[PDB]
Amino acid sequence: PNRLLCWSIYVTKKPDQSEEDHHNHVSKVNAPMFIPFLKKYGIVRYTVKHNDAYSKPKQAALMAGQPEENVLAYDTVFEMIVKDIESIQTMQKDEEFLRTTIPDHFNFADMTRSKGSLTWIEEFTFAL
Amino acid sequence: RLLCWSIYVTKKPDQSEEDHHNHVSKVNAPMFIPFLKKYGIVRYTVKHNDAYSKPKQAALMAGQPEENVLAYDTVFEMIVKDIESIQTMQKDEEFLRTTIPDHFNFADMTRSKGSLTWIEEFTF
Repeated sequence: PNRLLCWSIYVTKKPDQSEEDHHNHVSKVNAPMFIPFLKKYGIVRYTVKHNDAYSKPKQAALMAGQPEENVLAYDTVFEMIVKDIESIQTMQKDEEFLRTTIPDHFNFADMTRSKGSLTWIEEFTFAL
Repeated sequence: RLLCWSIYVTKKPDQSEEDHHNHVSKVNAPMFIPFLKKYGIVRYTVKHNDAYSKPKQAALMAGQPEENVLAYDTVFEMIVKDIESIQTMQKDEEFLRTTIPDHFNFADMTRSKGSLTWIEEFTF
């Protein structure tokens, strides 16, 4: 099958880190650090999803009174679209990738409360 | 900033994996997509965590507990410019009649979750 894949990391922020510092680090340090590696290994698209002070009032409106347990709690989601998992695997072997990005997790992520996901996707883009 | 409205779906308990994903892709999607265009959704994505993807997932997450893997069977994601697009579609009488109730055919709502985020995106 010719199915695009999505490799997603669901990130809980580091304990006692403020929302603002978490998202500033993700947007201004971590995501920029990944871009060169993502390009090099053929990633199709890279998306960072933020659940923060800007989105939370919009979320509250759409949730319209529902209980908080019904809301996915992760602070950031990283999503990499790829055509094959070889791209992810090879980038995960890159020693420069590993030595550069691993020390950074301690600056923004509670990795014990974070999760990974590899799915296949169907996408519909409505722009003409 | 673009927004992403996401619903993390656990399949019905007595629904098989194959029937869940077939319903989402082959029954729900043809009904839903007309409304998504009508109300100006930028992009609709269904993420599938099924027998096709799970071995690739297991390769990526080898050497870690299975609990480190997101467990939802499907994730529904719509990129929008604003939440008013979503709210207006939710009042569409046909959408309310034909398509909103369809989730009883594929989702365990007691084990499903929602999320509104803002997104930053790079396309290579």
